[PDB]
Amino acid sequence: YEVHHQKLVFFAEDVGSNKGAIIGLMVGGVV
Amino acid sequence: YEVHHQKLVFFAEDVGSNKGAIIGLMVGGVV
Amino acid sequence: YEVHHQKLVFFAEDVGSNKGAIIGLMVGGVV
Amino acid sequence: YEVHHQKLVFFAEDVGSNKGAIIGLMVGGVV
Amino acid sequence: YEVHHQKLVFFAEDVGSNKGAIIGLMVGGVV
Amino acid sequence: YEVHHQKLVFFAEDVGSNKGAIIGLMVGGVV
Amino acid sequence: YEVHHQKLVFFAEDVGSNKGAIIGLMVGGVV
Amino acid sequence: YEVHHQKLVFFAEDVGSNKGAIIGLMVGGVV
Amino acid sequence: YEVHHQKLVFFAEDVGSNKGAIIGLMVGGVV
Amino acid sequence: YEVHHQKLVFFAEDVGSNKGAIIGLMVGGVV
Repeated sequence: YEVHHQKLVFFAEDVGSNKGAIIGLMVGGVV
Repeated sequence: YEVHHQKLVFFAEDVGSNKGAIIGLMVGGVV
Repeated sequence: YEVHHQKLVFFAEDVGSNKGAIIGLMVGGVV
Repeated sequence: YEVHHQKLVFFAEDVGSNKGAIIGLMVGGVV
Repeated sequence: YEVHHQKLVFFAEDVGSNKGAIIGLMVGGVV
Repeated sequence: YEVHHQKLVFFAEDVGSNKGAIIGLMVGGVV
Repeated sequence: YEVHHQKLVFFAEDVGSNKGAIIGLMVGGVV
Repeated sequence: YEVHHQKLVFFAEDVGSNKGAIIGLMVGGVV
Repeated sequence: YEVHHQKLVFFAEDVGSNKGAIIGLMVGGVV
Repeated sequence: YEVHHQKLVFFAEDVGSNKGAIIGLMVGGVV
């Protein structure tokens, strides 16, 4: 898994109640 | 998995209750 | 898992009650 | 797990009561 | 787990009562 | 407005984020 | 507004973040 | 506003962050 | 505003951070 | 505002940080 040179902007203003995953970036795995 | 040079903008203003996944970027895996 | 040169900005202004994961960046694993 | 050269900014202004994980960055593991 | 050259800024202004984990950075482990 | 002898049962198990009104009973008015 | 003899049961188990009104009973008014 | 003989049961088990009104009973007014 | 003979039971087990009103009973007014 | 003969039970077990009003009973006014 070669992952590089990633300019990332993430906005999540108002979240009532997250019942799961909020991932800005995932290179791998299990969710 | 060669992943590079990614300019990403993500907006999620109001989220009541997320019952799953909110992924800005996923190079691989299981969700 | 080769992960490098990542300029990341993450905003989560108001969160009532998170019942899961809020990950700015995950290189791997289980969530 | 080779993880380097990561310029990261994380904002979480108001959080009522977090019932899970708020991770700025995770190189691996279980959550 | 090779983790280096990480410039990290973390903000958590007001937190009512955290019932979990608030991690600025996790190189590994169990949470 | 004569309203009487009302046996009422109301269930609302999981509500993500209510953006309006959840009224078990309204005898009148404006909503 | 004559309102009487009202046996009422109200359940709201899990609410992420209410952005409005949750009224078990309203005899009148403005909401 | 004649309001009487009201046997009321109200349950609100888990509330992340209420951004409005949770009223068991309102005889009148403005909300 | 005639309000009488009100047997009321109110439960609010866990509340992360209330950003509004939690009223067991309101005979009138402004909220 | 005639308010009488009110048998009231109120439970609020765990409250992280209340940012508003928790009123068992309000006969009137401004909140």
